[PDB]
Amino acid sequence: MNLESLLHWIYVAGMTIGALHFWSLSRNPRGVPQYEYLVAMFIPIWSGLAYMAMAIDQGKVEAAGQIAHYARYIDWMVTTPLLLLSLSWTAMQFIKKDWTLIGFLMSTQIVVITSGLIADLSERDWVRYLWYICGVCAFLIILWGIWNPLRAKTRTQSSELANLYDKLVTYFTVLWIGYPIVWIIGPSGFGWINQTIDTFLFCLLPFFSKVGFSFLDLHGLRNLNDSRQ
Ligand SMILES: *C/C=C(C)/C=C/C=C(C)/C=C/C1=C(C)CCCC1(C)C
Repeated sequence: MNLESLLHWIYVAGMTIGALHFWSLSRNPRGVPQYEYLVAMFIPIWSGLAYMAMAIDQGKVEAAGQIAHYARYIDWMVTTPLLLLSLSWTAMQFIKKDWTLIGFLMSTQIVVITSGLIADLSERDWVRYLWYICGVCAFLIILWGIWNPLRAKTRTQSSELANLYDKLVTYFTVLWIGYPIVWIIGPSGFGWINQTIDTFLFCLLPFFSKVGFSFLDLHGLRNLNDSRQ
């Protein structure tokens, strides 16, 4: 384990091998249609190149005598918005519609994260704290909105996938607990954190989220067969 100024670099590295492994699995998914595998190329690849930029010093710019984390939000979009969607996509067996219920939900998280970018691209302070609460609020409403209904779509699809799924959304919910909690106290960290040390607490954290949830998504759908004896 290293502890120097090369996090953003080593980050894109691990992400490169990740999205690659999936390419080898394209031979056949078994449990997740093509559109899902594509989801990987979508986020796993995009996220990768993103970090590589943070290393070259091309992402954050000085705006209003301050430091804005623009590159941090955009990457957090395709990464975060498609992170939660990836969990559901991986579970999804087949498709033949759009559905209004789920359709509305997906639009909820989409708007929340959007607020994030603005939070950094704000114009005043009073609006910063105001917007910050705008996201967290709609967030807790989303998670509770997915387990609350529980339409027959899932209850009929496969009880097995419905069970393991519950444990999934739970683990992912913890990932947020990691960021939404450090965000509140201290400046985007634990407290009295600098600009460098700050990006560190994170680099270690989305790196631990993508890697973990990765093996979790696949493990959930199918880990091992232990029925016949
Ligand atoms: C792998 C990358 C991850 C897990 C990124 C996660 C980002 C978040 C959980 C952001 C959460 C936010 C709020 C809860 C309030 C609004 C501002 C955000 C978007 C930073």
